[PDB]
Amino acid sequence: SMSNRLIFDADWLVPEQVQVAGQAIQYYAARNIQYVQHPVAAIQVLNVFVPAAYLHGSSVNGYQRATAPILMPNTVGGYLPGPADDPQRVTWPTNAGTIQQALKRGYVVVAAGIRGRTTVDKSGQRVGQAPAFIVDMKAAIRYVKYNQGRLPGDANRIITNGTSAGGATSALAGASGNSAYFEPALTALGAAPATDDIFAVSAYCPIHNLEHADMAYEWQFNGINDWHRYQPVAGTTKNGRPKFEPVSGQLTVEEQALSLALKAQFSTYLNQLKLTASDGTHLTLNEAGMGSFRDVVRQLLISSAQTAFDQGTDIHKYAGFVVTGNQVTDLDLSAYLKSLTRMKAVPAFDQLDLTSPENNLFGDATAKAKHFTALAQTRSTVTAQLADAELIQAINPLSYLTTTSSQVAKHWRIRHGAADRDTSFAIPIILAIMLENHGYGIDFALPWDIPHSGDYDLGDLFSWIDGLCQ
Ligand SMILES: O=C(O)c1cc(O)c(O)c(O)c1
Repeated sequence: SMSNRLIFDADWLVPEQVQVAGQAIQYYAARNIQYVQHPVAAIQVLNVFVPAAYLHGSSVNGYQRATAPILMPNTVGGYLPGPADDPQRVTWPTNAGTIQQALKRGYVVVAAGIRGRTTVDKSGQRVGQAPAFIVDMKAAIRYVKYNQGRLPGDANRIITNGTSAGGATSALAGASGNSAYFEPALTALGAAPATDDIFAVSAYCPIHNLEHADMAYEWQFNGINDWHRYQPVAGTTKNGRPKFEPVSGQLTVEEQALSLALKAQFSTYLNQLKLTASDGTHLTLNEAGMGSFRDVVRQLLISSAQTAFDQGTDIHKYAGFVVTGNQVTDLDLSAYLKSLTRMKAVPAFDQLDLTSPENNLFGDATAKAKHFTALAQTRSTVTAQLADAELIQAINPLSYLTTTSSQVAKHWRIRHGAADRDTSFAIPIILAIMLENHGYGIDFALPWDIPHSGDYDLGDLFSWIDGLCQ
């Protein structure tokens, strides 16, 4: 209710500690803060964790109470609900380890709970489908910025972080600062009266640009007709993590035919983005999907391999690399992708029977799931409607670089593992190039043999943050 003034009180902070690399890290915690006045789901609370020094007038890693970066990680995966995280949390999902390391680094951490596609209200109604995830992230950001000074840390140094769907969340927050599209939703929640633009973005394998991901997936994997992914088994770990196991399949003749069309359409989509290299050349693909853009993907994988090679890693785990002397001189991309293996079938994102996480994400209070591409709606195997075009646009980070309607974070660090096949490499690469093209700071790479995952390079992430903030 409006009795919730959304005013943070440092008096709420209580002392705790956690071991990191065999040493005690002292911090203060305040949990379960209702960050909007009119929440519709119990998950909509946030936790605040502060390096202990900041409650005693001292410094950590060059930062003080007033100047410390504010890291805002999320636990969103598969566009499911992401509970408020905690350095003490052991239940799945969690990035507790990252919070612990962040505190050691001197960052204030504000970990918000975020609704997801399965979130229902007290009456069992669905209230977490798009764009709930990003509304909640923005509401938490507004809570933080509204409470500048009261909350330890610099509210002008908010850095979001997340993996996969959570990476898309982080990227979207960075791209869509103060967009008018979300104002109605935020007003309805009674979010704090403040801005929601942020300082920097960290994103691991952001699963985004969903309405073009099917074309990108087939551009990449056409010609590879076996797929290998996971399905759930009964039971969880003691900490609630769902159990999985490998299951393979083979594309049908019909899927193979559909793949070829999706692949062909990608060339036009890609070309019409008008992406450029550093020297300014238009990056493109021809009718058969070859060209300068394809060469960029290849080069990024060669760079990834060289970095691993120099560390003594055997890059011939995967096929296609040409090593001359101690230099990775070339790559047969098709061969690499074949050894890497296709994970998803066709279409990979907009499934014709509405069964994908993305389909459910684009459902609403009436329909459990929707299509979000013309192709899938046309080819639908079940009764279905297309999601609202503006909504699709609104939750795509790219939209804010290509049609200005927001304030964009100046600093971006994006990673997508060289072994990650949840989405085509073209997807994060398009984001990175578009960022660079529009003058934003972008640190991008495809780390060698890293699977679908995040937070695996914390030393480097934190050095990047410190480079921006100290
Ligand atoms: O958050 C994830 O792990 C995730 C989310 C997705 O929407 C998705 O299509 C995927 O392959 C992985």
